[PDB]
Amino acid sequence: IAAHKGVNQAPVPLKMERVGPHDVHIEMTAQITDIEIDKGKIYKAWTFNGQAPGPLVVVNEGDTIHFTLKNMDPVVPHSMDFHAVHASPSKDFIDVMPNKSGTFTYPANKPGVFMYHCGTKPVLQHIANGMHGVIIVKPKNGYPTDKEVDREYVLIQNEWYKYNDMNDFQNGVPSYVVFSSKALKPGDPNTNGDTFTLKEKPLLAKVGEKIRLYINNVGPNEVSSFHVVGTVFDDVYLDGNPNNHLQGMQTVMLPASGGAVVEFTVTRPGTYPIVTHQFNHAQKGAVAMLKVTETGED
Amino acid sequence: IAAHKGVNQAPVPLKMERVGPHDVHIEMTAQITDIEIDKGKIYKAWTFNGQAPGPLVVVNEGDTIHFTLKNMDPVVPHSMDFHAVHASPSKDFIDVMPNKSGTFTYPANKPGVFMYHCGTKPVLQHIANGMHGVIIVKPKNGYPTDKEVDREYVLIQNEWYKYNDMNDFQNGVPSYVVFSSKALKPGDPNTNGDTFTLKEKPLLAKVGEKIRLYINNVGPNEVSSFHVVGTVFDDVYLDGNPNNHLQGMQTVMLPASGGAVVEFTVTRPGTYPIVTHQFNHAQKGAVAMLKVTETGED
Amino acid sequence: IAAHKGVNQAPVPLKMERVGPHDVHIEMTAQITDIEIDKGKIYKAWTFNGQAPGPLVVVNEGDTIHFTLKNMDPVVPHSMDFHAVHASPSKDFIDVMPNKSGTFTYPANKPGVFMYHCGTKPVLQHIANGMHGVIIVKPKNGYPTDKEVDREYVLIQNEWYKYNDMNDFQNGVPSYVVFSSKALKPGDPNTNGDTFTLKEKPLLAKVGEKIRLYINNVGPNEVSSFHVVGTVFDDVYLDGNPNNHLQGMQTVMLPASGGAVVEFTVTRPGTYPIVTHQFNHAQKGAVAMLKVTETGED
Ligand SMILES: [Cl-]
Ligand SMILES: [Cl-]
Ligand SMILES: [Cl-]
Ligand SMILES: [Cu+2]
Ligand SMILES: [Cu+2]
Ligand SMILES: [Cu+2]
Ligand SMILES: [Cu+2]
Ligand SMILES: [Cu+2]
Ligand SMILES: [Cu+2]
Ligand SMILES: [Cu+2]
Ligand SMILES: [Cu+2]
Ligand SMILES: [Cu+2]
Ligand code: NA
Ligand code: NA
Ligand code: NA
Repeated sequence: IAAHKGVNQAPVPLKMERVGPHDVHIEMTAQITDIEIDKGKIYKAWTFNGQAPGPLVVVNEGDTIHFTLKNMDPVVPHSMDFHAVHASPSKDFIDVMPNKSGTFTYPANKPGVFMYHCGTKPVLQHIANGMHGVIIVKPKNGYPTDKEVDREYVLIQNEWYKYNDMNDFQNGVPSYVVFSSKALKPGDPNTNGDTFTLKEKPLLAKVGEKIRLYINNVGPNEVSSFHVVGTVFDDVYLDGNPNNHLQGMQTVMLPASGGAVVEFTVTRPGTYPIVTHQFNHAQKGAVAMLKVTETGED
Repeated sequence: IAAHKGVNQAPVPLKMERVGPHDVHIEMTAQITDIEIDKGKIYKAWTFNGQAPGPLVVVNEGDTIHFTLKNMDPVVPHSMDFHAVHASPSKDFIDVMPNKSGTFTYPANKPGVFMYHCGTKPVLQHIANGMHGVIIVKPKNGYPTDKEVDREYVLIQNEWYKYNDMNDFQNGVPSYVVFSSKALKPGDPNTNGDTFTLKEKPLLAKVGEKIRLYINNVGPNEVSSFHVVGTVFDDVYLDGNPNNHLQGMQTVMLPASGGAVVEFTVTRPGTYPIVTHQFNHAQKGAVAMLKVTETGED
Repeated sequence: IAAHKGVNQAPVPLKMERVGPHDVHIEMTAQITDIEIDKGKIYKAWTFNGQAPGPLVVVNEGDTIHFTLKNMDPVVPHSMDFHAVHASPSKDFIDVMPNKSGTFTYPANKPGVFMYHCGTKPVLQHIANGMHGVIIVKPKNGYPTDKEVDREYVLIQNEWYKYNDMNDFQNGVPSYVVFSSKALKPGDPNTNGDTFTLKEKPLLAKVGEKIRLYINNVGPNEVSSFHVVGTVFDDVYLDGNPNNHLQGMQTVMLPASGGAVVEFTVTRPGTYPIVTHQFNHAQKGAVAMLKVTETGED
């Protein structure tokens, strides 16, 4: 895209503020930002806020979201589709033109770990170029295992293809499959979908802890066989809905856009790989690391 | 196949009649019928009854099916395998030769949304060429959410490959991935697996309704990440068995041949896309539309 | 690998012995062994014990495994990762050098049907070349349907690619997808992942029996749509954990490394194919047979 040549829009922080007991404002951007998805490999991503996947959104069950998208892309329209919400797609997930903003309001009625993504046609193109992310909706009544959890992180799986190549997006294997982690609490890492950061800077935990991961496989195209090496998931809540409760799973199958809350115990010090067990994808980047120490700091 | 050149056997209605409180007769054909799977693209499909996927079959839990296949294909044997039934495959799912009929009897003991398909070797060839469909077995005791459902439809996902090309069937990506809808009640649409009909003639619903979809991904080869844009599944019954009850799923993973009953509420007027969230497949056709109006008519 | 030319190390029996009420010794090898994966097609597999998938391991919930790997590979290190266990991957799943042994101890706290595999980088290479298998951990309190089961077998699905070809492993479709069966009781077959043995020597059962299969799809790369033709799964326990209990499934989606206990009734004499319903994979080998006779012997 000629108007994207040389464009690298600096990341912009997500803006969120609660405006009522059940109402939250969220403002994101759509912007074009260079991301190093593998060493030496820059992808001029189509993004929300200069991150791919985009910034984490967390709201409470029953919050209505008053969402503004500021489209900084000089030429391509963009939009926002939150899987969390009940909305009219043709009214509420509509395009915002370059250099314009749009505001849309819709409720997040359901707890869980939801994909969000750009909804502009061709949706595959917008997702594959980077416009994906997660919104977590916290259950009003929690999860039954909340009191057992010592630490928690968010992980997202996505693929990267040949740059803005619709044929490859439709018909080709992913060039990279990657994890990223998005911060829930101050000091948590906040990374983009790349093949290396969560290997070189593992997530941290302490021996004996029960870890919760909020996970989503945003695709665009692949399913995920999510597995933590050296442990078993004590409890899994499919899509993060507390009712969808499995126990003792070695691996959690996630459809494209599928989410889960998974919990597991790390019993010994060491480094625990986190993979999709579709090992072609793991080999192409989709291995993160959890470093478990006696203290929980590196 | 030389004997299929120029062959386009007009669709024949499914014939079904109840012959006892727990016994039903079904007669289908196997026939060769041109189907427009994408605009300008005719596939000379191997079909049941001139539809691909084939006609919907609905029976009650505990019905024994006395099934007749009339093979109108001039040269290729065909057969029928219902995933609903308990049967001896080597006695009851056997081939019916060209211009012959065969009758087989077997019980549908289990509620759900089952694939049916031709079972003639190579099965991949018979399925990929179009010989797939759904049989719904209605649970004797219903689903616990039956009283909440306002409207219901059947959707089927399938792929199309290069024409009768076993190498492509085995080793190639699908050229198209498509939805079709099969009528449950008079006035429901009844369509074939194509890239456009359910976009141009969306399924219809009314604002505020809870919609049930009986869905099956017949493949032949892909899994499906089934998602309705703008809503969340309130309730999901995997394979349509009432016991396999999930709640609040954004997306339902369906194996190849996998079924589900999914229910969701449409809260606002508009058009709601229905996708597999494996967006390569969506881009290659697998987007249907649900048009939600204040009245429920177009 | 030059040092593997001409190498065909004869299979070595798994060695296991109970050493305490909750402690078991297991000794395996890593070895290079020619396996006929399709007729006329020898794969010089990287294996545990000269089998691919490797030998079945069965332990009880709560057993600690004192595992020794004797690496007979003349040049490549190998390791063992049991999905059943809680272990430090970087201490307990570490490499054993050629002509050395290593012993590692870890508990199997969780019931189910777990993948095991070599964990040596690149893991994809070690798995794809054959270093995969299943460990079953028997639940202390059984499964609620135990008393209904008449007969049981273990089946494993795996893929085979072009020989030791990392590009193909990462980016190519599988050349073969196969089932094997591993013996639970004397007289059960014990086979390797190939396209033909379980067609030519079907598993055996008797009319009217309820069959349990312990299944795992070890991949490396594909998911599995596991289906038995002519029946429906009465009960399914995902990953073999008794809590993850589905009923009346036609087909069970297994992620890569995913396991299940599935149970079904065979009501009539005949031969019942067992497939992954991703029919490209079935066509490329992944069809096993269950021969059901009035007596249960051939
Ligand atoms: Cl692993
Ligand atoms: Cl979508
Ligand atoms: Cl089948
Ligand atoms: Cu507001
Ligand atoms: Cu966009
Ligand atoms: Cu593993
Ligand atoms: Cu009759
Ligand atoms: Cu046929
Ligand atoms: Cu979506
Ligand atoms: Cu010992
Ligand atoms: Cu190895
Ligand atoms: Cu089938
Ligand atoms: Na591992
Ligand atoms: Na969408
Ligand atoms: Na079949």
